[PDB]
Amino acid sequence: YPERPVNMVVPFAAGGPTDNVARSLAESMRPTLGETVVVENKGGAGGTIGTTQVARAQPDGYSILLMHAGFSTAPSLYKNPGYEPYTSFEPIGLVVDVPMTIIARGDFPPNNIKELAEYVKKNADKISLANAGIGAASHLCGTMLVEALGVNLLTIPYKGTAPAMNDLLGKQVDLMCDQTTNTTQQITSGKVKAYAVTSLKRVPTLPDLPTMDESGYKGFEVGIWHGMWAPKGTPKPVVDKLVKSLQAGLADPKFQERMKQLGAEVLTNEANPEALQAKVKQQVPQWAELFKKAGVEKQ
Ligand SMILES: N[C@@H](CC(=O)O)C(=O)O
Repeated sequence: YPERPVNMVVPFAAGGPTDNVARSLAESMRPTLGETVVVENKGGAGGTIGTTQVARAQPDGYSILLMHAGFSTAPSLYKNPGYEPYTSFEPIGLVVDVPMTIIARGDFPPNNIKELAEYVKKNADKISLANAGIGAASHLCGTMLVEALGVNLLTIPYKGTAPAMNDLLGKQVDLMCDQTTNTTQQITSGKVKAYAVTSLKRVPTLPDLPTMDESGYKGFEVGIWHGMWAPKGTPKPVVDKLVKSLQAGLADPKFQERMKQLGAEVLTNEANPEALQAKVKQQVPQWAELFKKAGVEKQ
């Protein structure tokens, strides 16, 4: 192992934030894996369809999952998300931690986060919020945003924030929370309005955006960690090979440069099964409590 290419499933549309991470990582893992990694995009239901696909795939090491913190929210959002977060997989390791930006279409009237809150409260019924479906990173942040503002908004789900971004750029949807691996490009060129970040400290590549925390939203912190998993029952030597390849992929300079430019923190020393298992163990109950408090129930 591996004696043929390894398929890496990204549960979202090509060209978006997780796809960007996946394609860079696929390249960086190659020298150590000793085979090419082929990215497959499988969007739908906030990432649960793609996650489920890998959960049900042959445990031979030729199907692996690259998925983000939505892996941990979906079990509190769906009566049956299609997988069991603690047992459906053999965890390989953590990958990156990506902050989010609150953005709007380029001609959205407010120019800052204070004015945004005021505008959304006053004009709520005229405003659409985009996300990548229940279970997505943009869904989690969007939920937190409308809760913090005390509003209910028309909410439009997409198979990823790549198609959502298309509509935002096209002025077909108004407001979105999305990861810097997808938004940096559009923010720095001035193509979208940018209001705030969801990190505890400012994003150094986007230094003029205040955190939500410093903007008055105490504890409004969202970091979209990403993990890599194989299906339950994948042989230990195969998991071992995947761990070694992931570690080498994260330690690679080209990968790290691209991640740095996109505002992603590389979790270089946390690319091991135990770290990912611990992350999932902590995160599922954390988001469960958040949704419970927001009155957001399983469906
Ligand atoms: N990470 C997703 C977007 C999201 O979950 O909000 C994507 O790659 O499209």
